[PDB]
Amino acid sequence: TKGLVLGIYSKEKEEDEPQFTSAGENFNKLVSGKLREILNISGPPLKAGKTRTFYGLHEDFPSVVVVGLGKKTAGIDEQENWHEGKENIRAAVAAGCRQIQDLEIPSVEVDPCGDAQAAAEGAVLGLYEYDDLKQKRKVVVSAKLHGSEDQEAWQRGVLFASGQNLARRLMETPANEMTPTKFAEIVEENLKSASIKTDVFIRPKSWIEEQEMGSFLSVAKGSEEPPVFLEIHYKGSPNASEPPLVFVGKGITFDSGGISIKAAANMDLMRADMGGAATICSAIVSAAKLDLPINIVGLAPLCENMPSGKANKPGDVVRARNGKTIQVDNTDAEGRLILADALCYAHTFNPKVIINAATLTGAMDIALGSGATGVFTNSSWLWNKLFEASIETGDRVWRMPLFEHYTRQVIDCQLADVNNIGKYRSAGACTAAAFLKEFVTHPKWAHLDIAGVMTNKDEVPYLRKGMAGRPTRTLIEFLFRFSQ
Amino acid sequence: TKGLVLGIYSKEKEEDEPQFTSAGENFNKLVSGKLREILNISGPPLKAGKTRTFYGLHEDFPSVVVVGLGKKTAGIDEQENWHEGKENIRAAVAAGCRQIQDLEIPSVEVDPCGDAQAAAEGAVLGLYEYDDLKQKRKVVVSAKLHGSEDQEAWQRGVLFASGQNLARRLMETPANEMTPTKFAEIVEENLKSASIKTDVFIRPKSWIEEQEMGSFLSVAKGSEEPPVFLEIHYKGSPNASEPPLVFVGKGITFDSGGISIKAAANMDLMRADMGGAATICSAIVSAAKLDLPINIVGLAPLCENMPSGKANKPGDVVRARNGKTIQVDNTDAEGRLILADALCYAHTFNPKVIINAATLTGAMDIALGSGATGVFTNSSWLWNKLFEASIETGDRVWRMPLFEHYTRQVIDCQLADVNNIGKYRSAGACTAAAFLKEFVTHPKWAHLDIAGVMTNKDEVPYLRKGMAGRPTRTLIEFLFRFSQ
Ligand SMILES: CC(C)C[C@H](N)C(=O)O
Ligand SMILES: CC(C)C[C@H](N)C(=O)O
Ligand SMILES: [Zn+2]
Ligand SMILES: [Zn+2]
Ligand SMILES: [Zn+2]
Ligand SMILES: [Zn+2]
Ligand SMILES: [Zn+2]
Ligand SMILES: [Zn+2]
Repeated sequence: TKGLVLGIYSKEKEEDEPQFTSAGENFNKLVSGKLREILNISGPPLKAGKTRTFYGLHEDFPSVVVVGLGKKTAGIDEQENWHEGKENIRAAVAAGCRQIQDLEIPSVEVDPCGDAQAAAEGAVLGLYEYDDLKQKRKVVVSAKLHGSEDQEAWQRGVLFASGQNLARRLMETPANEMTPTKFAEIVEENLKSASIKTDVFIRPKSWIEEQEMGSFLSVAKGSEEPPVFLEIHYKGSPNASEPPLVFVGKGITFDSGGISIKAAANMDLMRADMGGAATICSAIVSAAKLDLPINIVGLAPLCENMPSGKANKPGDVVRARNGKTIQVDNTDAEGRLILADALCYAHTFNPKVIINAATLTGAMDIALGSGATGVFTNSSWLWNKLFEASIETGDRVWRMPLFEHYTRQVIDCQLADVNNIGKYRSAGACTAAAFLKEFVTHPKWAHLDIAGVMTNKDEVPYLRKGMAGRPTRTLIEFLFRFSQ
Repeated sequence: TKGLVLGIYSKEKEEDEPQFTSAGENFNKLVSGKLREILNISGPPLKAGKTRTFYGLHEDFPSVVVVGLGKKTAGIDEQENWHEGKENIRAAVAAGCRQIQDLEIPSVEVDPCGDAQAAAEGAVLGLYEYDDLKQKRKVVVSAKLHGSEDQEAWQRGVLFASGQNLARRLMETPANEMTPTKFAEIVEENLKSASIKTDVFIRPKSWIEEQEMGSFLSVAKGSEEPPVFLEIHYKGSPNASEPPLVFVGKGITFDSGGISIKAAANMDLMRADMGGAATICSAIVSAAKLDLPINIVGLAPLCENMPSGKANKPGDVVRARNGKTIQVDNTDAEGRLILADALCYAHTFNPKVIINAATLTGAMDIALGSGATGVFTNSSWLWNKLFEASIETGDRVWRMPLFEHYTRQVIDCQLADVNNIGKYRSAGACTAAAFLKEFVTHPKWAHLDIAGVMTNKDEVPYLRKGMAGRPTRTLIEFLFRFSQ
């Protein structure tokens, strides 16, 4: 019928037994001490992230899963740059919820564990799974807050997690289904359901050609799938003339590499080469659901990178919207090409800040893996705001260098103004970022390379195996704090 | 006979002509305005790093090379994390000196350019070249300060640069000449010439075996070249009982990869796989020449990594000095093996701080290239001291993450306590650093991965093509500031 997830902390030295949360101690009382008695009989105490299931304790809750929360007073961890307490909660709740799902129970009530937003994030992120195309599926579990106190915190958590889950769905979906047009239509419907203060323009190829986006066009032409330039507006500020914050996302729905073709091994993961677009767009949908009082513009060039009789050829020279020429030495370095045009266009909105996200380089994954998103920025103020936000969400960011040293390696070019791959193979993520800087004149610009946090195997406990949707929540948190 | 290098700044808006330095304006006066007149006739003004040669202006200086210094008031660059003025000076002076050398002039007098230490660094770093083994060599140039004002600043610069040049020589020298024993003997003689307050112990294999350094021994055994553990003491503090700062360096004189053999292409560069040892040792020699009032200990395990009938075999399990077991899954991840033992030993000196340097991973080069040295540390205080020092020297450092997320990938091990390569190929430099942390219990430890700054092609203007010796000067500066 209905399941229940309860938390218990690790025992502190001067305590006689590990302490339950408020909901845990109360439940124990409701069942006349039966919960504590059975936990004692079952064996060793529960450590952070571990779970244990007890049956028949109450007629309304035939299955009760107790989860280990770790140390009660865990706050900000200086070594890890995150709030440890929140991370323990998200992981423990996800584990509890999955045990309830394995038991095939359709609904679960969750202990707020001293921080309802984090508990909600663990349940919602933890239970997610993309199974639309399978006949064999797990039971759909409805998770709700146990109790009626602090409902707003719980709901804030569901909102944040739902935002990241949308990014995951968009990324996980096979490319033949998640085409440039389909992605745009899904985002449009999600933003419009979130708020009536929105405008969406799924700009077609003719518009792209009118905007002189020759760099973006050179990439798209190799494929038979039509390209689109997604532009979204969220008018949340009281003053309509208030300059917007602009977000830009790389939307390659599928990257085969083009003529500079990729190796077969694990190339299926390239259906998520639109993760940049998925994360910034989901962040705008959430900000819109939250009705944040700020104006926001989202831009996402979308297309496929395929080999054919009309594809980009190594050595070809293309002209960006701003007139700069680019020598396309490697057709698989296509993200920086489409972003050159999107970033130029971003300046037309005379924005307050410009933030782009992209699953850009294999070098970023080699650099930091899934530990943190790499952030390249010309503004320490901006770096600090993103960093602070990440400490709260736990979806970490780490700063990478924007030095002229790297710019030199991309402007040293045989045929044009700038080369799309550096002279050397060293510092791939840094030279890619340097390339993007040639298309930015704004004082507050940040580039997020999310190639390393594209997927999850088991690094983040509360995310099942698959596309991660990172760092959506950090983006939402940043916008939230910015609006205040 | 004698050459002269003079600097000129870029013209500021309200100036009528670009301004010479004090020495430049004075020289012009000595030759009755002849220098300004010829510079005007020659054409365009000189920009940062550019040079122009003028002949017969003075009987004592038949060749005068004027160098562009860029903007006079260039101070700390917030984008680049360095003092721009100093960088302009080092590069301009190096260029001037090389033009004098191409002219085959044996001696040059150098303009202090408003910062004699930086001018000296440019001349000394700029003229260096390892040519001991060649019949064809360039003329040996003696560079001296032009004038007698601020001689201490000039000499400080020669000292710092000479320290980095020694590291370059040690790294550049072919491995058949730069063996573990030879390296130790060269370092010993350099430290002893620098100060009488020193003790050096070139510990032999029997000592290594007594110290139970099974991890370090497993690497060395594959080669016929005897291993040595270099231990150096600099007793500069007034109080002999004052706890020392300990430096540790990876000293692989040649890395073939062992049974997990490297590819042939550019493997010759592996003669510099002892760069970690070269930099920390040269830094201690310089600190000793400077008679810094601090106690310092330097530790450097040295050996070759070769394939043979007795070499490390993939899957073998070895025991570190501290008793932890290590599964050697890849024999080419040998630096972390030798460092495990050296870091354990470092704790026996009950140090104030522990700093190790190593040309450790190819992943670090992929991460940041030669832009900056990667620093992994459990102390933000320590990170800040190294960072501040680097701003002054221009030999930059950039912080990398020490997260438990990476530790998990090395302790997940089939046969032993820790695995010498991670479960995944992502974040190579971070997992290597995590591996090292398992052998450190100190509160102030910093790991410097210098694999990306091992060589110079043309990135650093004042260093000719070859082994760079980075980041020696940043290490010296750190020690200098620490002693004050
Ligand atoms: C590893 C990937 C993120 C590579 C990236 N798709 C590049 O455009 O090919
Ligand atoms: C690129 C190199 C620094 C690799 C390093 N010598 C490892 O032990 O093989
Ligand atoms: Zn997809
Ligand atoms: Zn690509
Ligand atoms: Zn791509
Ligand atoms: Zn050498
Ligand atoms: Zn190796
Ligand atoms: Zn090595």
